[PDB]
Parts: sequence; C-alpha cells; structure tokens
Amino acid sequence: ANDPFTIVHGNTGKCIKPVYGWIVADDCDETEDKLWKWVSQHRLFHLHSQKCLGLDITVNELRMFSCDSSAMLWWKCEHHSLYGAARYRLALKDGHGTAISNASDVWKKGGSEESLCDQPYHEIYTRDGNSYGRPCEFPFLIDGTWHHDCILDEHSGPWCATTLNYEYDRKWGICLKPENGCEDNWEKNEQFGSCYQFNTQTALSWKEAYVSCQNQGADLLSINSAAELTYLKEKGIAKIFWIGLNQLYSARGWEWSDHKPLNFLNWDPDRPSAPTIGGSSCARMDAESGLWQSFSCEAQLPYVCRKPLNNSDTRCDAGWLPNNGFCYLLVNESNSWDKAHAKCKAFSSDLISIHSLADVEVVVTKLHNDIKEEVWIGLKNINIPTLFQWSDGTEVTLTYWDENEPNVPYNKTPNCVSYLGELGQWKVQSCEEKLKYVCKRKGEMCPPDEGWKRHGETCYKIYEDEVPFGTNCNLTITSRFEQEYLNDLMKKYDKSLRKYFWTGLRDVDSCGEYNWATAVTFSNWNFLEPASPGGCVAMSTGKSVGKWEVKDCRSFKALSICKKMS
Amino acid sequence: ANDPFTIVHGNTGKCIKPVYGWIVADDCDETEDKLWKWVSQHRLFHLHSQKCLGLDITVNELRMFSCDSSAMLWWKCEHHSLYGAARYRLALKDGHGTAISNASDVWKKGGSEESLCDQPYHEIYTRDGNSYGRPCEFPFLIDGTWHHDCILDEHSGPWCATTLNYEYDRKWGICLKPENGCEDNWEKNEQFGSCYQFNTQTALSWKEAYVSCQNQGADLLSINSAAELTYLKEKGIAKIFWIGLNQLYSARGWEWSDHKPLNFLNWDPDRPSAPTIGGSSCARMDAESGLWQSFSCEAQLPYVCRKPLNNSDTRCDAGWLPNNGFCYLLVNESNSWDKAHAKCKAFSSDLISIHSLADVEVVVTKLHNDIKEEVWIGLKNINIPTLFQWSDGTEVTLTYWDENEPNVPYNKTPNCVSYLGELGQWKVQSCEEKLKYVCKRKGEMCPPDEGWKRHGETCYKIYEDEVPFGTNCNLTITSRFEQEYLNDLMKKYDKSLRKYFWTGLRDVDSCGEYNWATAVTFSNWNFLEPASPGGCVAMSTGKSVGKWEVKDCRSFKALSICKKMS
Repeated sequence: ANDPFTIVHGNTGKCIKPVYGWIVADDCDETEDKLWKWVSQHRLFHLHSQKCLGLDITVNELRMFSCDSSAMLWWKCEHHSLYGAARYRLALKDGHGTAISNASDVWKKGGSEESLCDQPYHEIYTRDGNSYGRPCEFPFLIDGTWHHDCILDEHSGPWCATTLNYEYDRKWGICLKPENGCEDNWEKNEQFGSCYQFNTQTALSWKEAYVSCQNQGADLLSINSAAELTYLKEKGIAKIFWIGLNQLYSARGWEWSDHKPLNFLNWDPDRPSAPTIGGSSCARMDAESGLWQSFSCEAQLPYVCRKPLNNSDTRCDAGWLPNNGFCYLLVNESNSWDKAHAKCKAFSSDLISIHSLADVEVVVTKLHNDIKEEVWIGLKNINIPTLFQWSDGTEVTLTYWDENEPNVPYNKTPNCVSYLGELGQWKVQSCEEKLKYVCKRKGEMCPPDEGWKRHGETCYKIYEDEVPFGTNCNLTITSRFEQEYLNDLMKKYDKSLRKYFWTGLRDVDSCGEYNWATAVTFSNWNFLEPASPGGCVAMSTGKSVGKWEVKDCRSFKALSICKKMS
Repeated sequence: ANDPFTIVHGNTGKCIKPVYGWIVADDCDETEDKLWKWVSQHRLFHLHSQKCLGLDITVNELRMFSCDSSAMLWWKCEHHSLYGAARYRLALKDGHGTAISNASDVWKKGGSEESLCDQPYHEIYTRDGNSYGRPCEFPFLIDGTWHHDCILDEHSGPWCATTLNYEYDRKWGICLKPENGCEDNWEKNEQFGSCYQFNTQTALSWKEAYVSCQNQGADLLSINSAAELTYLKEKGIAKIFWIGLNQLYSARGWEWSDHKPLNFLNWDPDRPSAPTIGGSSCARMDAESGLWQSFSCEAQLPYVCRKPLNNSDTRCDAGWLPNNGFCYLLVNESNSWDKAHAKCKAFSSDLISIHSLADVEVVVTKLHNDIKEEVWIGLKNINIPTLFQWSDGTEVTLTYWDENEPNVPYNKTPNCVSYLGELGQWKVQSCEEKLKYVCKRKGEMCPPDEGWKRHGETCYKIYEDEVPFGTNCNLTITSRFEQEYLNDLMKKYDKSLRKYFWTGLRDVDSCGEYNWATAVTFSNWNFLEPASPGGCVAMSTGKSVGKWEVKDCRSFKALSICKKMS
C-alpha cells in the first residue's frame, strides 16, 4: 500500500537493513537496499530482500523470514515505538537489530518525522478478470519473486493476485490505482464535467465500494439531475449497482457520500426512504427500472465511481428576528403551503430558504425555546422524478433530512417539506397540511486564510497534526447545534474513519467526573461510553459521527478543532 | 431476553427494588415487585416499575429513568460487581442504592450465585408480519405500557415490535420462541423424524439465522439424504434459503452446523466448493434448481431449520500396524483406487475407513512422518446426487474435509477421495490417479460416568463453570492433533462464541515468555497474538476456532478442559 520508506533510528540517525537476513544499521541513503514497505496482515516488507521482518519465539530471535512463514510477522506502532509479538519492541544494540521488552527506542520514517504506520494501509481493489473486484493481496509469490505491487505486462493493464496463494487458486484482477488523468479506467463526460467508472462484474459491500472510490481519489456515484438519471440506465454498466446514497455515515437522514445536496430523488416504492427491512441503510440503483432501492449495506454488488474534471448584524422591522443579511418572521396562523407561500408573497417576501446550519440554528433557537409542531419551508417538489427546489429560486446547497427522510411518496405530484424536532431537521409532507411557517426578507472578523471557517459568530479551525490531548487548545461543545456543525466539519474533512478529533472534555483525577479545561450542559456520549474514568474524550466520523468516545490521555493522539470569538 | 431475576446484595443478602423511583434494599420475598430483567443495549429493566435503572452524570445520581431517556442506562458486570458510566459501581449505603467508584460490593441473581451477566442476552427473531424476520426490540412502548416480552392478542400468535419506536414505524413480528411441541411454528415429518420450520418471508444473515434457531433449541437445516433434497425441492416455501453448510465456523473445509457428516452433496457448479467470490464461506439452497451455492455469509436470505422428534489393545500380523480392533497397512506402490481396492481385497481386507480423529492421528504419525503425497481412502461416490460411502459398508460418521473440499465436479460419475497435508485431511480426486494407499483388517476406567470422553488413550473433560485460570487445572496442548480434537470437543459443546476455554499457557512475570504450568513445541496463536505479555491464554469456538488469544489473568474467566490416563 503506497510509498515505500526507510526506518530511521531516533537515537543514532542510522537506517536499518538486512544483510544475510540479519538487521544492521547503515547510513540513511535512499538506495534500493533501505526501502521498507507495508504488506497485508501488518507485515513489514523489505523490498530488495523480498523478505518480511519477524520474531521467532518457538528465548527468541529477531530476523527476516520468508513472508509466508508461520513466525510472528506482525508489527504495530506504539507512540514512535514499534512492538510485535508479546509487545517485544524493535531496538538496536551496537548497530544490530534486536527485539526486547520495555525497550525505549525511537523509530521514524526517512525524510519526515511521522511514525512507520502513520499512513494507513490503503486497499487497492480490482476490476475485471476472475476475482470479481476483490482487493489486491500483497505480497504474492510468482515463481521465486514476491510481488508487493501491481505488475506491468502487455495482461490488459496492471494486475495483482487477489488471494494469499497464487501458486494455487490463480485468481487475479486489474489494479484500480488513483489517477490524475481520466482515461484507461475511467470514461469522460464533458456534458457533466465528471468522469465515471462502471465497475460492472465486481461484487463489493457499500463500505468496500466507498473505500474503493476513496482510494481512487473519487467518490461514490451521486445523481443530481434528471439528465443523469436517464443516463447510465442505457449502455452493460451492470444490472444493479451501488450509489452514494446512504443513511449510515450521516447524523440522521439520507445523504450523498460526497455530501452533494440530496434533492433529486427516485425512490423505488418497494424499498423506499423508510426501509422495508429494518436497518438496511444503504441505497442502490437498478439500471433497468431506474429506481433507487434501500438495501443492506453489507450486500456484495457492483458499483460506479465519479470524480470531477478539476478546472455583521442588520436591522429590520419590529417582531422580525435578524440573522446576517436576512430577517425571518414566524407565522403562527397555521395554513397550507399554498396559502402560506401566497400570504408571504403578500408580505413582499417568500417562504424561508435555508443554506447553512446557522440558518437552522437561528430558526430553532431565536423563534422558539413548539418543537413538536412542524413548520413550513420553501423547499418543494412538483416533478417526477423528484426534484426539490426552493420557493425563491435560490440554489439548493443544504438538505438537512431527518431519519428515513426524504420520504417522497409514489407518483404524488406535490411534495412540500417542513422542519420539526430539537434540531429543526426536515421531512417531506403532503402539501395540504396546515402548519406554522417562517418567511425571509432582506434587512440592513476572523484571521485570513488558511484553515479557518466561520460558523455564526465563531471562528473554527482544523489543526491537521495527529497530536496528543490538550495540545494546541481545548474545544468546548456548548450545544447540540454546535455539535452538529462540528459533525458537518469533520465529515467534510476526513474520509472516513482513521482520523479522530479532540474535544475538551477530560477527567483529571479518576473520580469519574469529566469537565472542560477552564458547565457540562450538553452531553453526546457514544454507545457504552465513558466506559472508564480518567480519560481524554475524542470523536470521529463514519457511523456514530461526532459521538464521544473515551481515549487514553497518555498514548492516544488525534487532530484538533478549535474556535475563537466565542 | 430470558428470565427475570432479583438482584441480591452480597454483603447483606437483601435484594434491591425501586420505590418512588429510588433504589432501596429489602427483604428478599421473591414477589413480582423486585423482579429485574435485561433489555437491549445492556439495560436493567424493572418489570413492575416498567423503568430502567440509570445514572445522571450532569454531579452524580443513581435512580430509575424512563427506558427511552438520554441518561446513562447501560450496565456491565465486572466479576460479580456491576459498573456503569465511567465504571461507577452499583453499591448500597445504609440500604439505599448509590453508584460509587472503587466500590467493593457484590451482586448476584436471586435464588442462585451466578453473576448478573452469566446468562447472555438471547435475541428473539420473528417470522411473518411486516418486519421480514428482524428480531424483537425490547422494550417497546404501547400506549403507556412498556412491553419487555412478546404479547398475545387476536395477532396470529405472540408478537413484538421490531424497532425502538412502535407508535411510529409500526413494525411488528410473530415471536419465534423455543418450543417443546412441534406445532404452531413447525411442520411435522414422520418420514424423517424431524420437524421443519420454513422461515420464508424472512431475510437474515447466516449467523443471525443460526442464532435464531440456536435460540429456538433447533439447528440450521442439514440435508443428509436424496429424499430430503427431493422433499425440500417440492413442498410454496422460499425459493432460496440458508442451510447449515458453512466453511466459516470450521477449522477448515465445509461442514454442517449440527456437525452431521457432510457426505451427501449437490454443489451448484456456478457457486461451488471453491467459492467464485473469494471469502464466500456460507452456502444456501435453491429449492427450485435444488443446487447448493456457496455465498456471502452476510447476505440477508430466508432460512429453514429442523429439530428431532426425540423418541483397547490388539495385535496383528507382521508389518501391519495396530489400532484397537483394527489394523492398518500402508502400500507404497502407487495405484488407481480400483486397483488398490482390488489388491486389498486380495489381502483379505479393504481400503481404510476412518471414524475418529484418533484414526487420522495414527494414519498420519504412525505410518509416516511424506505429507505432500496424497494417499487413497476408502470413501467413494458413484451417484450424481453425491453420496460418499465407505468401501467396507461402515457408516460415514467422520468427514474431515480440507479447505474448499469436498470439491465434487459436475456430472462426474466416479469421485474418489484421498488424504493430504500435515493433518491428513481429505480432498476429492479423480478416481484414475495413482496414489499410495492404506488398508484395514480386524485384529485381536475414566469413567464415562463423570463427563469424560476418551480420545485415543487419553480421557478429556469439560468443566462447565466459567472459572478463572488455573482454578480447576492447566491444560497442555502437545500436538496439532490434540488441538484438532480440542476443536471438535469445544465445537460439540458450545454454541457458538461467548464461551471461552482455558489453556495452560501463561506468562508469569512479564518477560514475554509463555509456558505451561507444571516445552512450547507447538503454537496455535490467533491473529495478532500474543497481543500483550504477562497474560493467561484462552481459546474459543466459531471463526478462529481453537486459536490462542491472550487474556487478563485477574479478571477474565473461561471454561476448563483437562486430560488424564495418557
């Protein structure tokens, strides 16, 4: 997976390499005798020796082995250290490699300071061939040579073995590596400005497909317009394939994996927004009927991939509450959407349009302290296939759907959404319902780039270095709306797991009391958390995005998010 | 779900109950007002209060909550103790319930001495209804009443809600509970002496199906004869359903979940013994075509399940090797199966039949030390509905298939198996091959009262109490054949995970050296094991059956296996 590296010793500055199978120190120069790689099952692979670093406990011995050996061949980094079987640490005595317990040695990659496993092992999934898209198995034996990477022939292109034994089995696939150009594996489309990849004879789970497109630099297929929906349904392009539409990795509701706005829809009524089989949270496209069906996120299906062709407060009238360049007025006289829209046209305005989470925050906290009551929103659909559009023509940037939303019914021509709940999230409604409504009309600093993004009257920033707790700063999460913005931010940053972020919640002492560094009004613990006292609290993305998990204050490191002007 | 219980305090002997929402000690009068239950997400549910025990951390408070509350409602047992959020332990001050750190209190179920988490939470899967077999979600709200178990209406039978919210969602299912009689959910069949249950409107993963019927007291369907195949092929049941044929929970090779002999086969050549999609380790039956297809163990498919209608030392001639009432002779003159069978009929004997793993051990270690050579076995098939049978009429009790075996080809009339490998495991062969062969002919205390099972010349025993390491005895695993027998024993005992067993391998001190309690010649570590030094080594069943994992010597408990008379 990805670049080879050299293993520099911290205390000496020498690079380790095997001679006759035994580890020795050497001058750190980038010749082919010092390059190390990561191969599957957490194995360290010396490229030139074609052998893998391992221990023999059957006291013990540290040397190179044939990479398919039964010896202990796995290695994990523990805070610059590198331990193996029974946490024996890789160390260097008199310039000779030896593994011993409690060793206080330091190792780091050559040319940087990051640990050996700082870069995660990236799977390289295949297409075509006989392997049905199963990922590359590194390394694999071909008549004497251990291959850690794809092979060039002309086999149609770069190819790899997909099982731990190529002498038997004989299963292989064409390597899908990240590209800059949009050919070989991709197909250009000037009409949409995005390259598509139709993995048709493959069979991957939705998470596996999303990882396959992540590692290719692309994203899972999102369909934003009717022109795209009518497309693909022609052409083999697979009979049924995955699409980025998922409920798994969002905080409630459905979304596109690339966080494009979810406003063009085409639910199969048999497998709709509210899934028939409970807990099936990942949708697929049927290239025959054209419909999108909710489905079990673990089913093995073909998949499509796409990537782009990269080229102050105000004042209003009395009663109207202000927010940035706009002002909102809530109407308690419950009315249909047509009557509310017309009545707000009479107020020389229109039904509210929402584009940021700040808009939701103000239209939940500045207007109320109802909550249970649904409130009308300008967003509406009139066409089949579904296309939600704002009443005031503004572009659809935000779609803040609740769980199992948007639940657009079959063939019903008018579909009119509203907001409910503590978070003000949206759900589709029959347009004749009589609800309250909110209407918008016009009214009347952080440091420069880079990395700062302003939410409301607070400036947020992502510190991108996997650093221990309390370094840089301590973020305080005051409300669930702040939590939601943090969720959107983390989601927009990292893909998908692998990267945690730091809260400011910490238990000094061990009494079991978690507090910020100077009132714990808001709490967002994950499943079975805290689970232990005296910890430092972190959060991540993916499923349970933003949920608080406890971490070791000593060893665990994560990224930082921090705010000013608060 | 399972039985309600009372929570007796260790130091006093009193069992706790809520009054006005606050926990107090009381005289254990086994009345319905002190009965506690387990509900999902590790929640403790008081039956009469219909509320769940919980903590408030926003300083510290222990009381009852509505089970849908956002408060900390989960509880985990730590060696008779019971901790919650941040490991605050349930305790009793002056007979009043309070959660405090480092509390040295003890709790036990009422009427016994087992801990609160000694009994595992059993899912109750459903059939019919609109939920497609998804399990019961306990508890569920119906107009004021929180229901922790299935309820009787006329609903056709017992029914439950399958989501966390039944007033919304409106998803329900028919309770599939363990039965004594063979009606209501089942269908009798005198021809086979086994009741069948065809879950057709369901969609479950292989593991969820196996657990569903495990919880039902039955086992996944195994087809042992052509009559059963022809029966299932006819029958208005599911077109495709799961069957117990799996390669996941075995040490290697395919087997039946009920450990029935795998000798009747019907592989679909499209999805055969050697899976098309690598990693597909769970097979299914097509009741239309009647073929068995290897498939992804995570696919949601219907499933069928069946339960029964319950109604040492010899000597031979020179050269021949002795084993109980039988004797084996290996022939090095490579020959076809027919030529070897005829030649051994000329020696007034027959091609070897194998019935125990001890037979495999002697025919691997007593006759040879090589290994790479395949050796003929008496087992053979002649039918197109595949049925392997011994040449000497002996009953096929053992089927010791290698990985991706039995690889029965399509329409091929003669199928003749052989043994290969270090473990002497079997694989199917074209019958014309010229191999060595082994032939058998006749020849010339523990007690079984106490749970002991004789393997070779050694008696083994499974102690049924989840006890800490070394309490009973320290088991030494000498050879891979002993490990294999242990796999058979554990598999026949426990279903499926959840129950660990104790080895004798242990690291006293923390140098990282694991040894038995009185030579580490044989080692069977699991993936990324040993993960830490100074541990006590246990093993389990399921996937990675018998593989050694390191565990805490203080807190971890497991079962015992121990041997005598060797």
